[PDB]
Order: sequence, then structure tokens, then C-alpha cells
Amino acid sequence: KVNIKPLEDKILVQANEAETTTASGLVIPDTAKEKPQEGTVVAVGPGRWDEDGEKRIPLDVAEGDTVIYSKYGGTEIKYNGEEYLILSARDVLAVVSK
Amino acid sequence: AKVNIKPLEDKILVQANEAETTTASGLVIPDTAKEKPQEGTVVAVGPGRWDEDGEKRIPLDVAEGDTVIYSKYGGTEIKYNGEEYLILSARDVLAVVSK
Amino acid sequence: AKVNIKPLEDKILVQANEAETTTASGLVIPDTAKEKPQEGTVVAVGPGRWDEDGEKRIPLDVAEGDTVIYSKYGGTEIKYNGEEYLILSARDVLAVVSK
Amino acid sequence: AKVNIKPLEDKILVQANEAETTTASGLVIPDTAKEKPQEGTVVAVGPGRWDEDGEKRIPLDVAEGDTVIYSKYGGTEIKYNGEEYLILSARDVLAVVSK
Amino acid sequence: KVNIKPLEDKILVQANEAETTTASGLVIPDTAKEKPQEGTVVAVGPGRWDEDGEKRIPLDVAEGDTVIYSKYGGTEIKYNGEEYLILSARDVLAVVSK
Amino acid sequence: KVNIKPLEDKILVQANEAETTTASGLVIPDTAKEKPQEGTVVAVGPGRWDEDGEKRIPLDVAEGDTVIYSKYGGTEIKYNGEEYLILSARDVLAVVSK
Amino acid sequence: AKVNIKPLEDKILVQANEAETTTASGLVIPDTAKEKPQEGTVVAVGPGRWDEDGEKRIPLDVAEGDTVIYSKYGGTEIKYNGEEYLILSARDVLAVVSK
Ligand SMILES: [Ca+2]
Repeated sequence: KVNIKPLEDKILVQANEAETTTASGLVIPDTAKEKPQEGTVVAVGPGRWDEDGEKRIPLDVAEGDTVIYSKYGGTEIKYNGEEYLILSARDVLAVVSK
Repeated sequence: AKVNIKPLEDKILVQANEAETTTASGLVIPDTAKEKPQEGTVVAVGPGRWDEDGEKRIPLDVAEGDTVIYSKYGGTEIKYNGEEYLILSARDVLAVVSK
Repeated sequence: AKVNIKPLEDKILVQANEAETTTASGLVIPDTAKEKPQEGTVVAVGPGRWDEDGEKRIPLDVAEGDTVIYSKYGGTEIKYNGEEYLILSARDVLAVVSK
Repeated sequence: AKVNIKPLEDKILVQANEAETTTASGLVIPDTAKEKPQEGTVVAVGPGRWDEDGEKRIPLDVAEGDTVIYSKYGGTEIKYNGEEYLILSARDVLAVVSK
Repeated sequence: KVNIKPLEDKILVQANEAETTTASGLVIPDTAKEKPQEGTVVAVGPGRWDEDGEKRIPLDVAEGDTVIYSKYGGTEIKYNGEEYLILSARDVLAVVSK
Repeated sequence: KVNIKPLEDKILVQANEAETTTASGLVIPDTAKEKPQEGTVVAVGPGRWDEDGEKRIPLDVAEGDTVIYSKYGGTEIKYNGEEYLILSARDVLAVVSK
Repeated sequence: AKVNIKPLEDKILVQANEAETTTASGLVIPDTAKEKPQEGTVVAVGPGRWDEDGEKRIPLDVAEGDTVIYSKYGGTEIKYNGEEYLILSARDVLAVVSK
């Protein structure tokens, strides 16, 4: 069991997505980069430094947060047949809560 | 309303107000490109974007309930309860409409 | 009791004081590209764009009633009550025309 | 009456003067791309652009009467009384020509 | 024993990934540099100057850190049959710690 | 006669380069303007206003300076036929001195 | 040598330390896209760029004699007495190689 620690304002997200199944039985993956997804925040970076080496701008997401994000610019990472993505917090569109 | 979408930064959630326009023959042809502006209702607003330094969030100029005119370009479609929603940057909001 | 359009940021609502480009055979050739500058009347103005400190809005240099020369590029057409309007950035306004 | 034009921001109104481009065959050829720079006279100047903070308009470096060298690109042609004028950003002005 | 010193916010990384063979014995390299990799930070730049130009903003990686990064924009450098990459600290996605 | 006064951070440069024939007596000029040239600074603008709005950032070239520069983005100006160029101080690569 | 080149801003003059690579037949083939990074010696350095304030020049992180790795892209070739030189921004310098 490894432990990934995102840098700057990048976060690690666990893809809660599932490929769509065609009626004929074919399964087409979601190569869709523009297609936004819903996942869970697993790790967050410290935050980006401001103009001067003063303070880190806290992120607006935390571990456990369910979020909607864009895959574009993201980096896929698999671990124990698990899908993960490393993306900038600016790609996160919104947080979904119950 | 079990689920609740909370936009980040200066993005907002808008509920599209419109209807599939029909052709004289009885056909409906939507707008996939999303290049025409639209009218909708602000459902949720983000906190806003952090200023240069990072000590203040510049408040947005729209609020829940506001009817606005916006550009779908760059926006993201989200359906829920057969309802159409769009997540866009407040910069895409052109004006607020008020009777 | 009537719909009123309110421009966000430094955008302004302008009304049409010109007609479509005419021809020698009578055919009306509209401009879809919107590359020719036009002349219109400022109908509504936005509050202005926030400075940086998030402190003050930089007032615009146009007011309702002003006749202005502007670029249609980047503008958004809006028709209401049968009149043609345009929502554009205050940066697209070239000059104010006064008697 | 004779309406006057009032440039906004750092834009200025310039009056153009062009030589006879008559080719040998008595054919004159205009510059559509407006790539070639020209010489003209500053007729009106804008107040100047606001600063980031919002405490001053940075004065322009040209004044009425100044003969200047400028790029037509980005400029907007305006013909009043047969004469040709141009509205351009002060950034397009290259140099001021003085006797 | 020449030693490389990265400038600004660039870091020198040692690629520790391994060419993969095809079922035919062939070997296929990744020239486009679009796939992220895992490596070890060998040297780090002082960091970028702040707005005011008085202090540099320290980087969030240190020598010995195992990182996940994007090869895009990076520059390959070989020395003693060892593969190295000079990249911007912005290309480093996360630090991997056992 | 007349004296050109550059605005902002633009400068007037007098081209010193001259044409070069071929083995056939032919001459090929540089329409592209991608080759850098050597010339003399004739007049310099006041300099660009700081973002603040209270100070002109002095340029690093003075009249009489021989400089190497890029013609790209430059504007040609012929007077008494002397070939001149109006370019941004940012196109000035270096100053050549004895 | 007599004439000496003095780089401006944060640009530096580097002396190309790269060589030819003859093919088995004889004929040697050189670079041409300028994407391949090179190694060379810093011969001269500019004073550095003035911050936004304009009160101070941010010193460069390279000095004369430094052996550096750099990108030729954006560089400008300069020959003299047979030796090849390049004028590039200090931003193209990747690292300093020391022994
Ligand atoms: Ca701060």
C-alpha cells in the first residue's frame, strides 16, 4: 500500500466512473477527455504559493469530498486495479454533497 | 433535493429555461455546439475566485434566483431529475434579467 | 412590471440605430460575422470591473443615452419587443458621438 | 450641426493623408490588410486608460496637432465629410513626427 | 564527476522506469513524452523569484524524493548509461513515499 | 527638416547592413525579416510606464549604441532614403561596443 | 577580441561547445530545428531584467565561464573568427554543469 502526495494545488481523485455498455454487449471506455466525471478526493496538495513566498492558498476540496471534474489535463494512475487521477484543483467544478 | 451541487471558485450552476424547438415537419433539432447564448436561473454560486495575494474572494455579481443570460460555451451540462443544468464561469454570465 | 436587462462587469447593452446592408437589386445582405463597426445608443451599463483589491469598480466611460461607435465582434445579439440589442464589453466601445 | 467624436480609454482619432498610389496604368491600389503604416494627424485623444489600482488615468503621449506614424491594423475607419479618419489604440502609434 | 545544477524552478530527475518488450521480443520507446513517469529527484533549482524579486519560492520536492511527473516539456540527459530529465517543478505531480 | 520621436519603449534604428550579390551578380534581400541585423540607435522612446503609473522603466540602449536586433515586428522608415527601423526595445538583443 | 558583445536585459551570450557528427561515409550532418538542447560556455551576461517596480534588476543565475545546458530555440546565432555563438534569454538556460 503506497501513499501518493500531490504537489501544489493538485489533488488525487479516485474515479467512481464505469464504462457504458452497448446493447450488443460491447463495452466502450470513456476516452472522453471533455466528458466530466464524478469521483472522490483521496489526497490534496498543500496549495499553491501566492505571488510572494508568504502563504499557501488553501484548496476548496478535502479528502472524502465527492467532486465533479474535467479529465483534460489530468494524469491517470492505477493501483490495485483502481483508477486514480491527478489533476489541478482548478479542474474541479463543484463538490457534490448529500 | 437529496444531492446538492456546490460550484467551486467563480463557477455557478444554472438551470436552463427553454424547450426543444420543433421543425414544421415535426422534428426536433437541439444545439450541440452550444454557441448561442441562453437564459436560465442561477441555482448555486461558487465562493468566488481568490484575489492576487489570496486574502479575499472577489464576490460574484449573481445570486441564487437571478435570471441571467449566458454563453453555453465552455460550460458543462448536468442533468438531474430530467432537469437540465449547466456549470459555467461567472465570466460567461452576460447580464441579469429582472422584471 | 417589465423585463429589464442588467449587464454584469464592464459590459453594456446597446441598441441598434442602423439597418442591414442594402443592395442594388433590393436583396438585404446581413452581416453574420459582425466585423463592421456600428453606431448605437447605450441602453444600460454594467457596474464596471472590480479593480484588484476587490475594493472599487472602475467606472465605465459611457452612460445611458450616449451614442457610441462600437465593434460587433464578441458582442451578443438580443432581440426584445422587436428591437435589436447588443451586449458587449466596454472595451469594444471605440468612441462616444455627441451633437 | 457638426457632431464631434470622443475617443474612449487610450484610443485616439487620427486624420489620414495618403499619396497618389496611381500605378503607371492609372490604377490606384488600396491597402485592405492595412498592414502598411501611415502618417496622420491626431484630431482627438481619449482620456487615457485607468491604472490597475484605480487612482489615475495614464496620460497618452500624443496630443491634438501631433503628426504621427501609426499602424492601421486594429484601427477603425471613419469617413466624415468625405475625409477619412481612423480610431486606433495609442499603442498603435509608433512615433510623433515634429518639424 | 560533473554535476548538474538546475536553474530557477527546474529539477533534475533520474528515470527509473524499464523498457517493456512485446511478445515478439521487440522494444518500443515513448518519444512523444505524453505518458507520466516515476523517478527520483537528483537535484533541485533554487526556485523562482517572487514578484518583488527578493526571495525565491522554495520547491516542494527534495533530493531523494520519488516523484510522478510528465515528460512533456522535459529535456532528456544521459550520463554514465543513466537517463535523466530536466523539467519544471510544475511538471511534478506528486511525491510517492513508502 | 524632420525628427522622429519613438513612443513608449520603441526605438529608431539606422540599418547599416548592405546587400550581397551572388556568383551571377544577383541580389537577394530578406523579405521574411527573420535574420537579425546590426545598426545604430538614433532615437529612443521615453520607456514603458510601470504598471503603477508613475515611473518610466528606462531602456538599456542610448543614442549612438550599435546593437544587434530582430527585424520581426519592426517598421521600415526611409528618409533622405537612409533606411531606418522602428522596433520595440525588446527586439534589441545586445549592444556592440569597442 | 577587440569588439565585444554586450547582451541586454536577461539575455546572455554563449559559446557553442557542440561538435559535428560525421556519418560512416564521411559526409557530416548537423542540426536545424533547434529543439535539441546544447552545452556551451557563458561568455557574456546581460544586466538582467528590471522588476515591475523598476527599482532593481533581478541578477541572473549564470556568470561568465559557467558551462550551461540550454535550448537553442529562440536563440540567435552569431559567428566571429570561425567560432559560433548564441544570444539567448536566461530563461532558456536549463542548468549549470560544474566540476
Ligand atoms: Ca497572501
